[PDB]
Amino acid sequence: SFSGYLKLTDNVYIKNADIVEEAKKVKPTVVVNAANVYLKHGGGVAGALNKATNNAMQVESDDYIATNGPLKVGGSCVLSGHNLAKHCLHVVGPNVNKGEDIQLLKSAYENFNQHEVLLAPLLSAGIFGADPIHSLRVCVDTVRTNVYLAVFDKNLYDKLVSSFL
Ligand SMILES: CC(C)NCc1ccc(N(C)C)cc1
Repeated sequence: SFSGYLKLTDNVYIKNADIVEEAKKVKPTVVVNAANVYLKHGGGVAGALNKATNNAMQVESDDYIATNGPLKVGGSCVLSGHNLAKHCLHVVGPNVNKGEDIQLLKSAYENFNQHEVLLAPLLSAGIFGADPIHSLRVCVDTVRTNVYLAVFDKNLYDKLVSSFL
């Protein structure tokens, strides 16, 4: 199962790891993607997860959008996990670089509560522009299920652990 994680709370764990490498190793039931409303997996975590699936995640996502239309900011959908996981939970955190409301970050993390255990990135962090320290705080105060957070950047991982209240 999950190894090498630091326990932050009763249900939140954290590790300095590449979420693609972590997914290929653990083969979790659920891997969370840092999705946008269009499921266009171009960059950041989404671009990396999609590249690992040889673009199969993008082909499946385009069919999902053609049928259902875009997701809401704060919303999610469950699609295949391809070669990375049983399922991928595509969760849309607000992208503050696109002017999306940061208050929707709690709604985005609420989607994790529908799954007993997840491998996930910090929502709205990285290219989504939010403060990752704030994202971790919203995560621990919102998610009640078991979440294993993979933080790619070592320097950010160290800052997140050393500043965790
Ligand atoms: C039971 C859990 C640890 N693994 C579920 C599971 C997830 C993904 C895959 N593959 C082959 C991508 C296989 C199995």
